[PDB]
Amino acid sequence: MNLEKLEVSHDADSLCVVIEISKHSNIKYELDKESGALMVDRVLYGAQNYPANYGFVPNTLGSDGDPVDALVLSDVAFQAGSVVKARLVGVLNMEDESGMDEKLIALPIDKIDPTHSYVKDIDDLSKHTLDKIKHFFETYKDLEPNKWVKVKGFENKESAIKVLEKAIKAYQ
Amino acid sequence: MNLEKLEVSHDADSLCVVIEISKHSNIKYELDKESGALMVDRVLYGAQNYPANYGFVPNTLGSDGDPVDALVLSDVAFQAGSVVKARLVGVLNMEDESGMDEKLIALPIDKIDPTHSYVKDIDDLSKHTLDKIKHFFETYKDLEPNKWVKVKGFENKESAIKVLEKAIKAYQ
Amino acid sequence: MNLEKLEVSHDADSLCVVIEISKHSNIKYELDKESGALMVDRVLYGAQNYPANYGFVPNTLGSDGDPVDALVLSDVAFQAGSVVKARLVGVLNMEDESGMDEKLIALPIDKIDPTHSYVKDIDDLSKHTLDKIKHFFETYKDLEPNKWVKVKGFENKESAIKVLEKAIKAYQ
Amino acid sequence: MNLEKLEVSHDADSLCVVIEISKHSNIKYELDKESGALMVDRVLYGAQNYPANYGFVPNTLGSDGDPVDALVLSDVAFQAGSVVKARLVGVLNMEDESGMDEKLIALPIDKIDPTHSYVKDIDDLSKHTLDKIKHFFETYKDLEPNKWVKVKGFENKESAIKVLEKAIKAYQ
Amino acid sequence: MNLEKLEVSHDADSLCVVIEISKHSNIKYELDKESGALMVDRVLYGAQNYPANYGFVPNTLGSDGDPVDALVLSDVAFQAGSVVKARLVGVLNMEDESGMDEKLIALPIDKIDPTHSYVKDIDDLSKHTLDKIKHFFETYKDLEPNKWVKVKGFENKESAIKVLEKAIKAYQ
Amino acid sequence: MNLEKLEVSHDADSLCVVIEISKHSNIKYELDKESGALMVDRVLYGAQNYPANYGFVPNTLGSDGDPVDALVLSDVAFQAGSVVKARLVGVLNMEDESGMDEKLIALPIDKIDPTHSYVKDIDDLSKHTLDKIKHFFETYKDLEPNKWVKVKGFENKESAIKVLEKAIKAYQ
Repeated sequence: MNLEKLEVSHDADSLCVVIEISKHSNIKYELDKESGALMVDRVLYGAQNYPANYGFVPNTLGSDGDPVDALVLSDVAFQAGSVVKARLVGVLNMEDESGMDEKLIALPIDKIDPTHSYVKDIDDLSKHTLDKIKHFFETYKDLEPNKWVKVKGFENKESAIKVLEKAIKAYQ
Repeated sequence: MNLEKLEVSHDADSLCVVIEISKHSNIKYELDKESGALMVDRVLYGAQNYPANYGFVPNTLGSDGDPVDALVLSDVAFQAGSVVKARLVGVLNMEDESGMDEKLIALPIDKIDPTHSYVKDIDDLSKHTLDKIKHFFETYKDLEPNKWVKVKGFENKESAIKVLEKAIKAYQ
Repeated sequence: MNLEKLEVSHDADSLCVVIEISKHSNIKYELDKESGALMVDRVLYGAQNYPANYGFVPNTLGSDGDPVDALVLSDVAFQAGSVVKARLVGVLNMEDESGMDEKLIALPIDKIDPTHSYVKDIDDLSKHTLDKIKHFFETYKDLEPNKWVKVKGFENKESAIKVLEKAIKAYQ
Repeated sequence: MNLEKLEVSHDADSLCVVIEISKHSNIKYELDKESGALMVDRVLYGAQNYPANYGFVPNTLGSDGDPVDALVLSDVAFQAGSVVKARLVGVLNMEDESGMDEKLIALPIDKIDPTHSYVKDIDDLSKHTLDKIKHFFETYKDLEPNKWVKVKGFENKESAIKVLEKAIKAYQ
Repeated sequence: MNLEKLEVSHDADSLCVVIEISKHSNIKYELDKESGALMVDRVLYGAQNYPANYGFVPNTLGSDGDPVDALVLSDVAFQAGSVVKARLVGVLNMEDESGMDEKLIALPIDKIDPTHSYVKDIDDLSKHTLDKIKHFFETYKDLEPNKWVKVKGFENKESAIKVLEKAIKAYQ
Repeated sequence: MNLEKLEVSHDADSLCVVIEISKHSNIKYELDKESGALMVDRVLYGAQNYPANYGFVPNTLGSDGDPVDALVLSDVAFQAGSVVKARLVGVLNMEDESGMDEKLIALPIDKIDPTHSYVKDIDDLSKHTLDKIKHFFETYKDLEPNKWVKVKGFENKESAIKVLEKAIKAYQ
């Protein structure tokens, strides 16, 4: 694709998110800005698999040299490489070997899939949900040499929203 | 099915193993001796999935009130409920909330699938392989309340063989 | 002594390690660069004692503001303050209240003590050996207020080697 | 020796205690009633060592099928096998894998060693003292398969005294 | 009073329960069968207080030499000494220094107080409720010398019902 | 109220203490500096209640970002929000999830209530008294998720005094 010519939406409730990892995939792909090609970045060393679609937000820069990463919780898996509009429902803050790499939590626009419209904010997520996600991120790199992750916890939409604009200006 | 009328093989290189979990399945089934029906025992609380087919050996009793559990490493997934002939290549010893529940390591008879005939003993497994399996077992129950697991390590076929007979007499 | 005028060896199989804690000692000494004097850093609050000689590598800087710490497994205890040539056989990765402080695993040069020449790499260590050390590190600070330790696990020589050079350049 | 022909003292302030583990020893010996020979019972799996002399009281039966165990806090280590007169200053209650195995807390008769005469009752023990002992018991068997310990806490002399007579009648 | 001339009801849903401790009281009274007078049995050594009315069931004998103890969860406190008709909703099983002393869980007859009619069985109790009660019993005697309590957990009405008849026949 | 215009006394034997929790109350209130209003901070999850009036010392800063907390043992309960002059008789040191939060032990000026004038220092408190308070603090948060407390023990007036000035300069 061509991120350059892609209408980007930065509305908390209409967020343009490029997917890189489809839910349940243990293969971590990674789009390369120039080619626009998916780069197989790494296979999960352990017997695990992403708890939800994972991607990143176009035209944003956060404390990690890369745009702010994001999750789009849903019952389906969006083909790695596809694009989807989501809404910020919260965010999972954590630090790892590089430093602070927060992870915005989100769902697709109801227009796309109203299955979980009711989840208006982070507290609207089952406990189990939050646990599996947290535990995942704090264990999906145990077997990776020279690589760790310390998961702080989740936060509400407002916080996320903040994290958002924060990285947005940090972009240009 | 009817475990009662099933020819059981206890030859280390011809071991009759009833499967209960097909590779990659995050659903832990569990056959009930009387009904002969698969009982959904539990779904992985975490974003994980078995690293290889898991089942148990017929007519054997080990330190856990259940027949000795077993893994049948293979590139394919055997339909939960099916039966397969394997051969002991080792065993992963560990203890959990209940106590000592060793897990035999095995592959299907070459006649069935010669893909990995060359793996004559535990040392013939890729490091990664052993790591993924070990790590799995020592984290697949983190989120389960009142439930832990301490994985000791692996052992050679000989050790396994022992564990086997040990539980075999312990049966009748 | 005078670390400044000490021939340092950074060959994985000829590593110059300054000892600070002799095996079995519950007294954690700590050399001070300027004075070159052993500083009693702290006495084990618990009823324990180091599983092997503990020291550090001269002229190296790791993620802890201090040179990469190291262990020199042997049957004898080297006088705290002495220097010894070891060889990297692995490394124990872990994180604590400060962050990531890996611990190189090593033995003295066979020329010095050929007792355990055969241990060419981490896997050549008795399970028990690895357990006592791991457990030790993950419990030797329970009683210490505002201080914790999360032991990840061990790794092979190669990994260690890497960890080494990594901190070596990080030095100058 | 011959426990049978040994004048036993059951006075709280003149208690006959047979030692089986000298302070700092990581070797847990265990006298056999008939032979009267020290039986090496087990070596500490971890990098620890007893915080004080450990023994048991002759001709007493507690809830563990064995005479009530006891500690004899002192600055020295009494040769495993030796006998010593102590006085009850308290007791450390706890339960483990078998059940309830309380541990009397005591010191030798001042006549023998007046170093700590002032410690008339449990409260007279430094905090650190009590912590190290408690911690010890609740971690000296972590690495032991199928074996745990839950340490409740300590109690005053009166309590201990009770525990004593209780197991004393429970003897004959 | 005169337990002897008191119409006793042993219907699971019309259980005659003599109160000895009113909810929130830290004073444990204890009726004496002959005098029919409340015996102050003991004051809570700790800064606690009963989570609900406590008493016992007339003309019943359980494994403790005393009638089966019982709780009558309600928003009010019944004057120690008074009698009340409850209904078994479950039971909290536990063991202590003496042995097995189960504690029936119950509420008063709706006719008396319909506030919690809807709680038809143990599961109908708020988590918090069950926690505070469990925790209470497993900590209300920490400071009591030579006295402990191991709380197993709760069970459904059916279980309780059983425990009931069990101790009822065990009476005469 | 208005802490700002309140004559504060920092004399060990004339200590100005703002009460926030009246003895026996299970409701932990918490004055807010600006509003001067009692903030209901939290209700005891367990079946407990404070062993004595709890409050804090005005214009003081300790290692917890809050003024140094304090207890005013007395037979009566002072209306949460009221102010009272006490005298340091000791202090209970302890650490929790946050860190070191010592708790000054004190009584009201004899002029106010001479009932316990005789208690000149920590040793003058009944054992029971000290046990119930210690045990309380080390169990009043068991049921609280992500929250623990490690009670070291008590100390004499002198110690307390120290702790006082310490936090006093730490204020301005």
